Amino acid sequence: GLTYSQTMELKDSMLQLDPNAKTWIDIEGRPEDPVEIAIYQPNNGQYIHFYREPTDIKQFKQDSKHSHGIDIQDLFSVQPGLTSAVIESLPKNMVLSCQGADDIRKLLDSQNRRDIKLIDVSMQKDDARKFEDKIWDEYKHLCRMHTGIVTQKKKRGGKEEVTPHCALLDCLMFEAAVIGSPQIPTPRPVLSRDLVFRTGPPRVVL
Ligand SMILES: [Mg+2]
Ligand SMILES: [Zn+2]
Repeated sequence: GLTYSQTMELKDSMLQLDPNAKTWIDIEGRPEDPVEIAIYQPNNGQYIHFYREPTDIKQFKQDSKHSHGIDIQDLFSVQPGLTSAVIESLPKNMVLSCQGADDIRKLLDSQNRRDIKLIDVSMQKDDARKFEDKIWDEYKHLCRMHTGIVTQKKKRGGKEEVTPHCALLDCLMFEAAVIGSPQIPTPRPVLSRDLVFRTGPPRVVL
């Protein structure tokens, strides 16, 4: 998990959240084994966004080809323990919005955060992703972790390539769907990249 210094930095960083403001949450991976988590406050634009290495490789491989397109190699360097550290530091009695609440509920309960309430916006998937193209063109630079080709089943059978699901860009596009417009206040990351990622391989001297 986190060093004492990292834990202080994280807690200080999270004091930026308005504990009573509209806050989206989306995860990729099962609640027992999440890989990408995003918490996003649209009125001020702040978001918490980080990753986690999977423990179930078989399920991950499925989610990669059919949902999020993350290459497991790119998760080896991410900082462990952020999922529990972040969730434990969320303000008491916070109220979070999501598209499908069942998985989020389980994750929060697994962390003993029953005080945190959920609003399931429960849009149809077509409605929820109306502005998917627009959000990705504007904000794809905020997450470059979805490198694999993703395919899903077409409505009447067969398969097609789709845009990968990203926990962060999903929150952004869900907000856009709700307000009927892709114009949101500029999103800004709350966490430093040096907290989300471990140092990584030394630079090749060129
Ligand atoms: Mg998602
Ligand atoms: Zn992402």
